[PDB]
Amino acid sequence: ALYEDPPDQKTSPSGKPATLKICSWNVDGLRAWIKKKGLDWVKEEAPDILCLQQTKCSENKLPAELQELPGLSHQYWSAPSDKEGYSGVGLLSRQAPLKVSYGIGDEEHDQEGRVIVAEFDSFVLVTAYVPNAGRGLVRLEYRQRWDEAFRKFLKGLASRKPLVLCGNLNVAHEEIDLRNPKGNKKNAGFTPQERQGFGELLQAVPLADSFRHLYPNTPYAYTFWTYMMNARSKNVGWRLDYFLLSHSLLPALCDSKIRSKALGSDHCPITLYLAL
DNA sequence: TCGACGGATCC
DNA sequence: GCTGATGCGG
DNA sequence: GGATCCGTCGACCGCATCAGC
Repeated sequence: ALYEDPPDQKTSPSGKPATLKICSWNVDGLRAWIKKKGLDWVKEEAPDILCLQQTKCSENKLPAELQELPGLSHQYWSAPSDKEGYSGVGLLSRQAPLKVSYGIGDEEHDQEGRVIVAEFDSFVLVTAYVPNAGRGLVRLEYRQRWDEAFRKFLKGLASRKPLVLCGNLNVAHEEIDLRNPKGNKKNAGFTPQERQGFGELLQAVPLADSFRHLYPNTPYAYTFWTYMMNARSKNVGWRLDYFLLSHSLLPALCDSKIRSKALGSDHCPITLYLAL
């Protein structure tokens, strides 16, 4: 079935107006995504913070258009140490952060340009491109090690400041989170190991799944569709892109959106409204 | 994500 | 710059 | 022995690389 995202709720559970708009987008090729009008859609949407994953573009080759975004003037990028065209993430912000960090503090997990950490006044933002378990599950063993290291890192962070985590987490948590759960239990992104990892991450940090907390029983809400088989036009998709929040931020939560109609990638953008 | 292959089983 | 092959993705 | 039924498999889309000029 096809999905319409409900209207943006911009007031908190206590009616505070939203003060912060964060958009996350796994662009799957920054240069292509710009040619496909992605920055235009970003301008229409006008977020305070914009997080990009799977940029596949080293720092040298960053397009010029990115320096024409004055609402996102503070810009940070991470590319793999020695794998061109692969992975990559960016964080662009209206206001400068207090401090920015790359990686999670673990050598084996910090070589593929997957994590940027931006500390602001009242919270810390992490944007992440989690490793795919791979076709045939070649990297499932690796992914389990990452999941544990990432969880351990996020727990540390959330013990010092309220934490917002966004990006492609490369798992559909539950059967409601993808169109074809039955035929995907052995495929990357819906293995029990990946689902267990996600569950443990929600419990251990702890974090709440912003979208599922507001729409706990809403089916067919996905952030990714394979380019093949006309899957997007059939809404045969997976929810892979999340905003996970520290529980303290839940009364700051105004809404968590799926921007289903924005084209430019095999992921659509997600948007988070907080009253901070 | 399909649809095509089997091999398997049941009426 | 252009072809043709390969890596990677969920 | 004709149909139906499940695991298993291999190709499609798209972006960016690399090898070779």
